[PDB]
Amino acid sequence: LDPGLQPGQFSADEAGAQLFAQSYQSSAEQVLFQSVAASWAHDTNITAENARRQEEAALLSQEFAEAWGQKAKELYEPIWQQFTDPQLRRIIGAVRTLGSANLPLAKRQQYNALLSQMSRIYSTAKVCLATCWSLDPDLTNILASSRSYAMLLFAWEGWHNAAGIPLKPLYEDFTALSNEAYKQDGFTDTGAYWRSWYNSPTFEDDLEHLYQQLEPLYLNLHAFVRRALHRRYGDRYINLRGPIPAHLLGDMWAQSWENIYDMVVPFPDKPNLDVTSTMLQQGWQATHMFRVAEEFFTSLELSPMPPEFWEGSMLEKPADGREVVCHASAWDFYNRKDFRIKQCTRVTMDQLSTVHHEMGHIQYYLQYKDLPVSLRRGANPGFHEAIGDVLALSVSTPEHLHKIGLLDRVTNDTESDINYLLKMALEKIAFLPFGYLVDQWRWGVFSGRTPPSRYNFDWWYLRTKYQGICPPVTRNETHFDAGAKFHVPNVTPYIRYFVSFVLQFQFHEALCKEAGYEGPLHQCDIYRSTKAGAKLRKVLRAGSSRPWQEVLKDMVGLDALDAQPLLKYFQLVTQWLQEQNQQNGEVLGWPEYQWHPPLPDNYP
Ligand SMILES: *[C@@H]1O[C@H](CO[C@@H]2O[C@@H](C)[C@@H](O)[C@@H](O)[C@@H]2O)[C@@H](O[C@@H]2O[C@H](CO)[C@@H](O[C@@H]3O[C@H](CO)[C@@H](O)[C@H](O)[C@@H]3O)[C@H](O)[C@H]2NC(C)=O)[C@H](O)[C@H]1NC(C)=O
Ligand SMILES: C[C@H](N[C@H](C(=O)O)[C@@H]1CCCN1C(=O)[C@@H](N)Cc1ccccc1)C(=O)N1CCC[C@H]1C(=O)O
Ligand SMILES: *[C@@H]1O[C@H](CO)[C@@H](O)[C@H](O)[C@H]1NC(C)=O
Ligand SMILES: *[C@@H]1O[C@H](CO)[C@@H](O)[C@H](O)[C@H]1NC(C)=O
Ligand SMILES: [Cl-]
Ligand SMILES: [Zn+2]
Repeated sequence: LDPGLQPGQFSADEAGAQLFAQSYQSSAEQVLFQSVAASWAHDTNITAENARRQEEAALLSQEFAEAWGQKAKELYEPIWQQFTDPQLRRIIGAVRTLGSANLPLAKRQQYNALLSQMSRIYSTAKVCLATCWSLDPDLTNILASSRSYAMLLFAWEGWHNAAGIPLKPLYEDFTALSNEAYKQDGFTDTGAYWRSWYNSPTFEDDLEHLYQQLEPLYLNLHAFVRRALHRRYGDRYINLRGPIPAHLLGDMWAQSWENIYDMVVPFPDKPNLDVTSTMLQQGWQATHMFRVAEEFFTSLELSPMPPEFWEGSMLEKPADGREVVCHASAWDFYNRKDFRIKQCTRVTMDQLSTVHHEMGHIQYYLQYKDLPVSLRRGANPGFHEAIGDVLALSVSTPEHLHKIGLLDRVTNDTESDINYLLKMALEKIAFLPFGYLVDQWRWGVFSGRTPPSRYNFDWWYLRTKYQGICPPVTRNETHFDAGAKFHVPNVTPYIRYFVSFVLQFQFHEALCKEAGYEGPLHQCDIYRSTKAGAKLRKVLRAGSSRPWQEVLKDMVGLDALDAQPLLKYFQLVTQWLQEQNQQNGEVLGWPEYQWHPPLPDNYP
């Protein structure tokens, strides 16, 4: 570690801890920079040479984290927990937490190489027919707009096999090294470490109580969609009393169902709320999408994207054939100057949502950039995930789409509302089970409840239990279907997205009230509300400097996650779906839990 980056001396008491903490933050900033820069260079240009520089940068970060962590342990291990300053308890008590820096060098190298090879496998996997389809855009477009059972099967099976199978051995090794590292910081396993970010001793119980209030909405949406699929694919491929085949829902993970909107839309005579075809008709490109997102943020008197954002970002899949990580992501370089998005943007309405989602992360980074590095975080991870989604709730309203030239006719009647809420439920309610289940899987794996010999059996257990989907071809433990989802090989926690999906409705409700809006919550558009903007800005400017419970309470008036705002937003279509399911004699749920569809006669 460079001499300039190493800790000096400080006194073994609270006032010393203060000086410790201040010089700690001041050095970390340069180490963060080199690390994220090496990641950028690799993720926008996947090469063996870039992966090596990235691994070298991560080793440097670990050496830094070891030297400062050990120092914090030498001075303060027996005394930081009774420190009078709460913030210091934690700008600090993080530092006593070495993570992978607890591993000896050989294992640090092995860990860092695993992350890099897992990322590379996921991002370079292809499905071969021999010309080859990538996840983004090729397989994505197939899952989105093909209606051919056999083609969807080909893409689903191809992807799961290509990404998942080679990841499995690496993932097992990763898991063991991760646990070994976090266990030396006093956690029972890595998932306990991940859960501790919520600083909530009843987190798991609280989540389960949330899920119980939301599950009926999901069950009704599921039965109605299942019937709409049955009408198209027939009695052989759809069981009205069984799980839905996992490839027929418009998305590789069945996690968002908005792409099958045209098959379930109750009132097709009303304005078509999927504006993708109008975006194409009009010549929208990636850069327009980012500009339109940006202008929503400035209408609230939040910050525009800086020059360095426009110069540095990767907003389209490169055409020079270069290999890139296509999964959309938002980047803070920790130098208070460079922030970027890397997205292989496609011109679709759900991509416009993703753009807002990503830009929400940038906005948070811009607002908190002057805080100590350790406090440059969301109040909890779910907060970072909710910012852009909140704005996207206003964006997607018919009234707002009309304002931006994407919906000619505006209607305000109960059928239009059902079509709108149904579309929003396909995006938001369908996701809830998947949001909750992914980290349940990973928590069981890190705790050892799910050994490698049950990785796929426990995955599909949870997939069926919560989502009520089934794999469209037989799977076995050679398959590693969880590794076919980005966040698993990329080692990014998932529960934040479940938290986000609930909290965004609480924020939306608060910002709508602050904007002086007085009609149904699902019609609210906070566009141009500088009062809504100021309230959002107070949250963004806080970073992680105060407990999330108190940031939440200031913003929305309650200090907990609460399903009530989402229920209230959805209440008209909740009641309509229950009435429709009842009139159609649907069975809620999937009591034929063992059913799987047959293979097509000529498969593949
Ligand atoms: C779409 O339409 C709804 C419904 O509008 C109401 O019902 C229709 C059938 C017609 O009778 C309309 O003339 C009628 O307004 C609109 O929602 C309604 O907005 C008004 C004001 O914009 C709300 O009234 C407010 O109520 C608060 C107390 O809650 C009072 O402080 C105020 O005096 C204020 O007038 C009204 O409650 C609200 N109705 C519902 C269903 O909540 C909606 O605004 C309109 N939206 C769009 C996008 O055009
Ligand atoms: C497309 C969206 N992409 C992610 C994302 O932006 O979250 C990317 C990839 C994983 C995290 N991520 C980032 O960019 C992070 N830099 C965000 C962040 C993490 C910690 C602290 C601050 C900021 C996503 O996966 N999503 C979106 C909602 C559903 C979920 C999915 O597609 O599975
Ligand atoms: C990609 O990385 C290599 C080194 O791995 C570098 O020589 C090359 O210029 C990069 N290409 C682009 C277009 O960034
Ligand atoms: C798992 O499934 C594949 C494809 O159907 C098959 O090749 C394999 O032998 C199966 N069994 C095991 C133990 O992998
Ligand atoms: Cl998280
Ligand atoms: Zn995000």
